[PDB]
Amino acid sequence: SVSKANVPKIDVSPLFGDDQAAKMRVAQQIDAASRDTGFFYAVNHGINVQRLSQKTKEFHMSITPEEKWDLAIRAYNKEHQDQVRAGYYLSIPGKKAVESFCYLNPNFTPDHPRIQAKTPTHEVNVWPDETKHPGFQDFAEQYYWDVFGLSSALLKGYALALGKEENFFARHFKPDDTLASVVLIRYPYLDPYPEAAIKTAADGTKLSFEWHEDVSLITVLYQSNVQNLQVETAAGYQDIEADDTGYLINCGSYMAHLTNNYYKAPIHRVKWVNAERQSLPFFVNLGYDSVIDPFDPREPNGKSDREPLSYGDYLQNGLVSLINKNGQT
Ligand SMILES: N[C@@H](CCCC(=O)N[C@@H](CCS)C(=O)O)C(=O)O
Ligand SMILES: [Fe+3]
Repeated sequence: SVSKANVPKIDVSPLFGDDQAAKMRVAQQIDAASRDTGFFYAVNHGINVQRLSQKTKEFHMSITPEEKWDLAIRAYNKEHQDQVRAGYYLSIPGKKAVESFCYLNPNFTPDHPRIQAKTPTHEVNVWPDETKHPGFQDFAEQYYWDVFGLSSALLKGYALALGKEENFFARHFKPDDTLASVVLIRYPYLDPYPEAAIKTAADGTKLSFEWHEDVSLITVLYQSNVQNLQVETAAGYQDIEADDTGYLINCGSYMAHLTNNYYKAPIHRVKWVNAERQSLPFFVNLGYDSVIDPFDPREPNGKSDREPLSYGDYLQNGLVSLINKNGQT
């Protein structure tokens, strides 16, 4: 069978405060985990995850087939040509078991300059009716800002870990323009579970989603307490243990580009488990025009032979690529 991945628990609460030495000792732990399996659990993060999970369960269990079509992205509903990222991603029963709801920055309103310009990757969120889902929109928008705050603090820790000043990433991660997304994913219990909805890895492992690197700077994930993720390491795929009190953190491929693969984006995959569960990732993306010049923390002059890449170019190309590689979610 499969060995357990080294996924350390890191107390990130110093990243919210003003004790600089304490922040450096957290940054060393982020450096060590980023150089090893590429995952860690952030603990003492301050977010009420049990309430997050209850509000998300109340949504997923009450939304109706009618509302799903009315919120659906354009892959499922040709009438919704402006919904590429934000909205409902339907299951196809008998075939594709998972379903999800994605939303973006609540500041992308109709008056926002990037929405007015129809800039790629910016959309206005769609929401179910308030009378059918009382409090859901307000809860989900507040959640966005709670996990934005955690992610800002983690970005301070990654900056310090790389030998940079603490706002090195955080200065590009801003409420008015971040391209970050929340996805509320439901994995169902089904009996019988359709075989068509189960993928098979080359090593025979049954999967819900195949190997990939994330399209993100970092990913900040809350999951139910059901083991399912695996990370590829030099010793093969290893199981990431569950912990539904902490947030599971890893780097995405923009971090790997910026750092010349010093912090790799770890390749990971989702095992098939026949269980009713939740997966609530926040993909930490910067602004459309954000560019950070690539560097290499293993080279004495810190220079890299990678070209600067704007975050908007990275994100539009990555979201398309991920769909082409592993299919429409
Ligand atoms: N819709 C989100 C991005 C979602 C990206 C995505 O599907 N990631 C999956 C890939 C599994 S094959 C994952 O990390 O498990 C957005 O528009 O920001
Ligand atoms: Fe992923």
